[PDB]
Amino acid sequence: KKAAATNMSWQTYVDDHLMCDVAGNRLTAAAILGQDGSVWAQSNNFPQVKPEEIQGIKDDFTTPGTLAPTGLFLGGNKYMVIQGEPNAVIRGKKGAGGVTIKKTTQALVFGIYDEPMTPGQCNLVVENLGEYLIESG
Repeated sequence: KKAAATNMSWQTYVDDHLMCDVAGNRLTAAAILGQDGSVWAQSNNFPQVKPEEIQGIKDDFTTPGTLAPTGLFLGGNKYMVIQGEPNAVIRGKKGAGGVTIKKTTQALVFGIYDEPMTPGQCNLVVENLGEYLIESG
C-alpha cells in the first residue's frame, strides 16, 4: 500500500553502487541506459553503444537466442553469449572478461568485468541492483 518509492541520482547509482569495490576489485566499466537507447548514466570509460547493438539486445530479451549465434557486440568488441536468464539477464564472455546486462521496468543495466574479477561478482552487483530497481520501477 506504501509506494514510498524514492530515486537517488542516476550517477550515484553507477558511481557508488555499480563500481563499488567488491573483494578488492571493481568492474572495468558500467552504465545504465533506458530501454529507449538513451544513456542515462555511464562510467568514465564506458564505450559508446551503437543503436544496432542496442536493437539486438532488446530483441534477445523479447526472444532469447537472437544474439547467441552471431554474438553480442558492444562498441565494436565481440562478446560470446553465455547462459543468461530469459527476458531478464544477458551474460557474455570475452576471454578472462565479460559483461552482464539486467533488464528493468524501463531501463537497462550494463556491467563489464575483466581479470581478475569473476563473472559471478559482475552478475552480483548487476542483478541485485537491477532487482532493486525492479522492486521500485
